[PDB]
Amino acid sequence: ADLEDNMETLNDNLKVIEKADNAAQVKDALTKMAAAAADAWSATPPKLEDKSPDSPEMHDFRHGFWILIGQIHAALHLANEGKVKEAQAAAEQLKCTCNACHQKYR
Amino acid sequence: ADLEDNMETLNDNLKVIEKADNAAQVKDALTKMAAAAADAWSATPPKLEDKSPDSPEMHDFRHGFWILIGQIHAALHLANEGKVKEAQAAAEQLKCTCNACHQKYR
Amino acid sequence: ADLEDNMETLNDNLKVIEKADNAAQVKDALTKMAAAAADAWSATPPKLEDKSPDSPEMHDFRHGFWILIGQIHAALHLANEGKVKEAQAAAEQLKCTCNACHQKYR
Ligand code: HEC
Ligand code: HEC
Ligand code: HEC
Ligand SMILES: [Cl-]
Ligand SMILES: [Cl-]
Ligand SMILES: [Cl-]
Ligand code: NI
Ligand code: NI
Ligand code: NI
Ligand code: NI
Ligand code: NI
Repeated sequence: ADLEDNMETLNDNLKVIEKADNAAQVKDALTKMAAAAADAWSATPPKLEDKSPDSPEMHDFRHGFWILIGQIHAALHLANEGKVKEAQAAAEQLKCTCNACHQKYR
Repeated sequence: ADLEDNMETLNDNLKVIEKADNAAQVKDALTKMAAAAADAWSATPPKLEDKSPDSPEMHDFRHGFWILIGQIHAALHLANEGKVKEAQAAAEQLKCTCNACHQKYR
Repeated sequence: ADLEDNMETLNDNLKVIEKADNAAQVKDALTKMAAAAADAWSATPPKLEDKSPDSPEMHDFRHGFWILIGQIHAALHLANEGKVKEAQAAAEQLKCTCNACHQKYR
């Protein structure tokens, strides 16, 4: 999928996590976020279209998805342990990573 | 172990995963793959032997193992949940990463 | 927290893991290490204070925390399976990563 579609999936499922009651719901949403983030990681964003694929900016963009995916994985571990509110809090804190990448590259 | 020996371990255990019936077998193979990939990550491949250790090519080579290890870890999570066929499908899709690194650096 | 405080947390909890009897104790310590390492990852160490934030040295410093966090996560998986002595051995081997970063940047 393209970058915007993956971002819609990330955005939608963050809201699913916020409204969830139980860990199964949180885990299903995190799994979809993980897939969307993995697919977005291969994108070239509009503001970097000319940069060399070996450029520091493209490498940093990809590192942003590594951070997001790592945090999603941590939230998934919490969900697997049934720590719903802790998983929801980790997902809430993902937003810092979304915003940081957006400030540089969106 | 050297790079070729770790690649043999990766290759052999990918076939173990393909032929497996149950998650214990898949998990044992993925664990061996994770160890081989972690050990290969420190290798300098023949086609990069002269490049500076701080070079973009050596950094990219190592990022290739980060990708592989991340995907192995995801397959391991699926195996831990008893999703044998989903774990086998994730392992099958690892091959895209093996091939991509081979195209650049083997 | 600052870098030194996060390093104290890493150091203290490595000793907790060494003295632990059971996986709950090991897991609690690894969780604190993961949080300290994630927080240290954003630090600029004294010996790199002038370097550009886009510099290879700052990027390599951050990759050192990626390695540490990955190894902590592997030890946590072992602890989750109740493999206390294997988790303790993985944590013992973390020290190679602590030392390698210290040799370059401390
Ligand atoms: C590492 C980079 C990065 C991360 C992390 C990231 N984004 Fe984005 N996001 C972008 C870029 C680049 C765009 C602009 C896409 C475009 O203009 O085509 C974007 C666009 C969007 C959009 C607008 C989509 C549209 O229809 O135009 C939304 C919503 C969004 N992001 C939400 C999120 C959420 C939620 C997260 C995390 C949970 C997130 N983003 C994490 C890079 C990132
Ligand atoms: C990030 C880099 C990278 C990844 C990922 C990677 N390889 Fe390799 N692989 C290499 C390189 C480099 C060589 C060449 C080694 C040499 O010539 O000494 C190689 C060689 C091999 C060989 C030949 C071994 C021999 O005896 O000569 C096999 C088989 C192999 N890889 C299989 C795999 C499989 C299976 C995977 C994933 C499951 C994989 N590789 C992933 C870099 C990689
Ligand atoms: C990727 C880099 C990196 C890793 C990994 C790392 N350290 Fe450090 N560590 C540093 C740096 C840089 C300093 C120096 C901090 C300063 O001088 O302010 C330091 C300082 C320390 C100190 C001295 C703290 C003090 O009070 O002055 C201790 C103890 C320590 N590290 C232990 C550890 C342990 C234990 C680990 C792993 C389990 C570890 N470090 C992993 C970079 C790292
Ligand atoms: Cl795209
Ligand atoms: Cl080698
Ligand atoms: Cl600091
Ligand atoms: Ni896509
Ligand atoms: Ni070796
Ligand atoms: Ni990098
Ligand atoms: Ni801090
Ligand atoms: Ni995990």
